[PDB]
Amino acid sequence: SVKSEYAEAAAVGQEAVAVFNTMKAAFQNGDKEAVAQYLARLASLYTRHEELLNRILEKARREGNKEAVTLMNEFTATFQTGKSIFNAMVAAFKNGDDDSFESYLQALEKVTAKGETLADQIAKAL
Ligand SMILES: FC(F)(F)c1ccc(OC2CCNCC2)nc1
Repeated sequence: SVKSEYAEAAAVGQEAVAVFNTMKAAFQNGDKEAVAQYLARLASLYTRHEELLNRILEKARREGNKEAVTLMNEFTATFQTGKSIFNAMVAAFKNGDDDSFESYLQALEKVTAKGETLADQIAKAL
């Protein structure tokens, strides 16, 4: 069901969180080789998450579930903000700009934190 597909998507999201918090430790420790690998892993987790979220939204639309569609439109919009910040973080790492990397890191944590009450609302609406 769309609800079990949302539980898979949620698990993928939490994996990226787990990996994101590990990457943050490695960055603070200056282990740049680890950071590079974690950033590649996060790219693959987000790209997967985003595809799943689109399939949930499209299914909610086909089912006529107007409340779930509303919430998923808002949630996917916030997802694209996090993805843009993530991409900027990756660029800062390539460029050797630790000041920007720290800044983006904190921004992505706040964007992710804000979007959590909505994430729980979607689970209940599907
Ligand atoms: F890269 C993401 F996976 F999106 C990512 C980035 C940050 C993040 O932060 C967690 C950890 C504390 N801030 C809010 C939730 N959770 C996920």
